[PDB]
Amino acid sequence: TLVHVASVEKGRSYEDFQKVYNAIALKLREDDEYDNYIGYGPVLVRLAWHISGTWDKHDNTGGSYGGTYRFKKEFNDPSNAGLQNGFKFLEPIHKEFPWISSGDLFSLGGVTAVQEMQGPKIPWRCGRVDTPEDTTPDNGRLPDADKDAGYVRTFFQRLNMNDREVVALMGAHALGKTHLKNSGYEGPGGAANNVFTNEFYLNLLNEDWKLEKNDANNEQWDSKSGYMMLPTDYSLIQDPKYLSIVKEYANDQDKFFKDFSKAFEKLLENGITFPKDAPSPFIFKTLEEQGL
Ligand code: HEM
Ligand SMILES: OCc1ccncc1
Repeated sequence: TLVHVASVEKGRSYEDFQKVYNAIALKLREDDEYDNYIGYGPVLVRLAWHISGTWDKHDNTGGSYGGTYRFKKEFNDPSNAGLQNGFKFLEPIHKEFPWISSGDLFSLGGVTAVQEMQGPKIPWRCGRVDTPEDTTPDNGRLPDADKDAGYVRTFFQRLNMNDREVVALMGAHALGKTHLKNSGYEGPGGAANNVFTNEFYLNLLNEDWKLEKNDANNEQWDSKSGYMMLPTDYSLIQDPKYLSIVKEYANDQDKFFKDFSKAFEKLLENGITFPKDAPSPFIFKTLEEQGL
């Protein structure tokens, strides 16, 4: 039973990681034309989730710790199609700060993106350590989109996530868009797709959804407003337990933000043992808070 102990990059402290945050945030501000003016925020969130979502609680394989997305087996996972854009965005940041581990950089990209998109503060811990190519998880550990609530619940239990955590994490589907060439799905989840809000839940409950087969022959739920939901998204209003939580978050964005922050930190930390004397989690200032 593999143990991965967090080990702080030698000699580095909060201020050093705040500089990496700031470089990511400045580049997010600059590269505003990407994906028809969405910017890189959403793809960075998806990247941080996909490098973490390979985790298996039963044997501690996968997860964010080892930075294994840098190896071709994982980079070329069909489930990761499109994430190469996020990797390429982070390359100049890694060149400026070569001392940071790959797992720390990929996870920090997601935290930075959420915060810079006016989302909640997400506490973040350093100390992921790059592991060798033979520790890369096989493809097939990330979730299918064509499934129902039972599939979603079973899937997320492999990551030690419960119903509230699942529903909170899925709120990230307000961000960005699906792209037919990446995943065989097409369209945004709502209007505000580069500002972090509770729109996903509001749209699930309030839109007029029609089940359609898209140009890749996959089923998705499409609204009159030009929004879409995957079958796994729509399952959150089919399952009674999930539906109750969707209503809670549609009614209270502050609660969503609190629950998302916890769930996303947990996701990004799964598999990692933090020594009892490790630094406390860092809460990075936004560029705005620093006057930058
Ligand atoms: C059942 C679980 C999930 C399924 C089946 C799923 C599936 C998908 C699919 C098919 C796409 C479109 C990819 C593309 O065409 O570019 C997507 C996008 C996205 N996913 Fe999820 N997802 C899941 C959970 C999550 C979680 C837990 C998060 C983060 C907390 C997340 C964040 C995102 C973001 C931000 C996008 C937009 C990316 C972009 O605009 O480039 N997803 N997801
Ligand atoms: O990226 C927007 C989106 C919308 C619905 N499901 C997944 C992703």
